[PDB]
Amino acid sequence: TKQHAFTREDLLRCSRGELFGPGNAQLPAPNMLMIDRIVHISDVGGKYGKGELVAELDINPDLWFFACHFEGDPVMPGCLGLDAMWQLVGFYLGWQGNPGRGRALGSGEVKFFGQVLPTAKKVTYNIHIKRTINLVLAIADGTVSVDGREIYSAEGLRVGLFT
Amino acid sequence: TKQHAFTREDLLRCSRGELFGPGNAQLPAPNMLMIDRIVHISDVGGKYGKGELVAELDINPDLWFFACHFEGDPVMPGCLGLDAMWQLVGFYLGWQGNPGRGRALGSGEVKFFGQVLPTAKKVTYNIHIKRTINLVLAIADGTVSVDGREIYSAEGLRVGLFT
Ligand SMILES: O=C(O)c1ccc(COc2ccc(F)c(Cl)c2)o1
Ligand SMILES: O=C(O)c1ccc(COc2ccc(F)c(Cl)c2)o1
Repeated sequence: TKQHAFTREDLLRCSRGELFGPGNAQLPAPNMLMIDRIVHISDVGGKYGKGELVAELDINPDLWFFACHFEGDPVMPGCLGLDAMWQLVGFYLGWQGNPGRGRALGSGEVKFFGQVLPTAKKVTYNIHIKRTINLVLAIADGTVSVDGREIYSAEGLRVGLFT
Repeated sequence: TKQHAFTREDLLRCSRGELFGPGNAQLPAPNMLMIDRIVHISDVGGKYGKGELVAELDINPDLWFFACHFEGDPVMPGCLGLDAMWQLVGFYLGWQGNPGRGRALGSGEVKFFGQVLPTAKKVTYNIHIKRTINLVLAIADGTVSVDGREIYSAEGLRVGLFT
């Protein structure tokens, strides 16, 4: 609840279990980590007054997923932008000090109506916490934007912690 | 419509653009390809009489995503099992002979209620085509199973081809 932004090094520390400590929420390490920094996190405000995350991923043409997805037609997998939103909701639950390992539990409607090309500069994630329930889980809405343009929406993202 | 099963080599050929030809549907190449084989594909039968895919991914402890997701807590990313279902619906649209590049457009409800651990042997995907629309797109329901046990469901998977 004290720290409201996180550098890449903080997120890498998180991925090693060294931010929330052993048995608690971990981000993936590269190459599954789909966030470079958390610009903002809070447990108040946002769309529902239950908190907000703003996070960023820098794009360059050499990110691994461009070469294989697809050959001659590079586009950041939609599933990985979706996963960034699950990664962030899991981070939020750990950041609130809850114990346990994070799992995505699913979502309501997901829409992909644009793409991240290797010519893009920056992807921004906006997460609005809707509800937490203490079987500890969070429900959230999320958007993915590239260089100012909204391209994905997700309603009812669900993440749980397992102890 | 003639070939009803596909080996890993066929899928790798598909990823290089060499199965449906240039500008048509491509699977991802490794390490984004989340299918080893298509056991069955048809444009008739399934839950809605509009066709079915059955596909498999062999699991071993050395698959790349176990090491980074998460460190000390290996589990196949749910987002990649979801992506296998988008990959298969895209394959179906190309297999029917439609032109254009594949994009996931989203889904209705996704649920993850189990996990793929590095001790699992085989993941099976079952896709039921619900509807196609000719702006060419397919709508489908999907399940992910590990060693006989259903663990994920997705309703209203959507994939489109872009010409
Ligand atoms: O991994 C994918 O399939 C993926 C990433 C992003 C998308 C969506 O692609 C597009 C791309 C352009 C469009 F206009 C629309 Cl309606 C969707 O699909
Ligand atoms: O990438 C993930 O977060 C991921 C993959 C699979 C899952 C779901 O994990 C579980 C694992 C055990 C359970 F009992 C439930 Cl209801 C969900 O989450």
